[PDB]
Amino acid sequence: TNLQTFELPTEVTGCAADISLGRALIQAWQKDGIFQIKTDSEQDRKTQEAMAASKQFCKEPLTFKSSCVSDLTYSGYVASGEEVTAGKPDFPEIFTVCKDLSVGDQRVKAGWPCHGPVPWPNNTYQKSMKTFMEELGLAGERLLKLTALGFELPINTFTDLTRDGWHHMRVLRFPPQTSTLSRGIGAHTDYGLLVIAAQDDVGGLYIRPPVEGEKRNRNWLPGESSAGMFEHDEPWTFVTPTPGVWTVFPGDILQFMTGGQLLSTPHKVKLNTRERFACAYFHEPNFEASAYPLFEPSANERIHYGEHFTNMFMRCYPDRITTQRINKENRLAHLEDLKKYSDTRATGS
Ligand SMILES: NC(=[NH2+])NCCC[C@H](N)C(=O)O
Ligand SMILES: O=C(O)CCCC(=O)C(=O)O
Ligand SMILES: [Mn+2]
Repeated sequence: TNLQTFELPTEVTGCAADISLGRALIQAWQKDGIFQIKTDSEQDRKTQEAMAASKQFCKEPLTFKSSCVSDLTYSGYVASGEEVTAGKPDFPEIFTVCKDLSVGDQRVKAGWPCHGPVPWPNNTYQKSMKTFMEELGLAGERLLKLTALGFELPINTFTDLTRDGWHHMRVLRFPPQTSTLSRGIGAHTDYGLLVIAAQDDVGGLYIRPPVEGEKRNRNWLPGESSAGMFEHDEPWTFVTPTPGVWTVFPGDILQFMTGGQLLSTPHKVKLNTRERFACAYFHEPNFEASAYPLFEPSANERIHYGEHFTNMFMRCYPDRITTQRINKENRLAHLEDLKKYSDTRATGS
């Protein structure tokens, strides 16, 4: 239950030490489902400033917080009890930060689902979150180069999918437990390549390590949602709050691309006796990228990442104005169109 902690090099070049580190990261994910990375003073400072901005925002009146929403992007506020996981409400309040695109961006003009501007509460919160996410992204890129090297793949295998990647962050406050219900967030897996997470001192995150012989749902398939799976079955590892680290675990895309050599780590949050702040960062493919099986070149299966993101956020927030506008304007049909008639040059000739 004692997690490994690694210091990452600032730049990953493919030298023997980098390859060795990648092997160790893979082995830690395969054993524990998670590891820690040590933060330097700037990484820590930016983490703490984000947490502080989160605490200040959550003290604002509910009507103000609820105004920070968009019918174009899922960025913005989620009230306690608003998100659904496995048919049951989750109880953190959240501020989601997706790619911040104004109505001047061609993708927004074209009505691409989920594309639009973050409804920032104020410009100091904006600066704190953007600074933090730029640091988190540098770490995500290092981790992806290391992971490629550990699997004996070209160093750019995963970073070639994350140019202009759909990176996003959930800035969370869990209330203290006030009723008989201890569920903070139900068991689930996240959707992209990596999850990098930070937490305060309170405690409440649990993760499920790989279990020999245990079948894992492929959450990218509509018939194999991972939400709720294993909720009440051991083993669950408590992620002990530890100063000076971020945690890292794989998301759905890494499970798919590695054919299950890595598993998207199931995790859940239990409410504690005090309110708890955390941030979860998602290092994702480009919205237009298609993930593919790395070890089965003849396999026809693919995951269109933006389609997976969109499907997931629609199931998280079935009644949100963003979802209503996707349904009203049939923006899922435009997602089918953009697969073949996009102008961004993110994919294709
Ligand atoms: N947007 C998220 N990453 N939410 C994480 C919780 C699980 C999510 N409600 C789901 O049903 O898949
Ligand atoms: O609470 C934490 O430690 C962060 C992880 C919570 C989570 O699963 C998510 O937001 O996707
Ligand atoms: Mn999660």
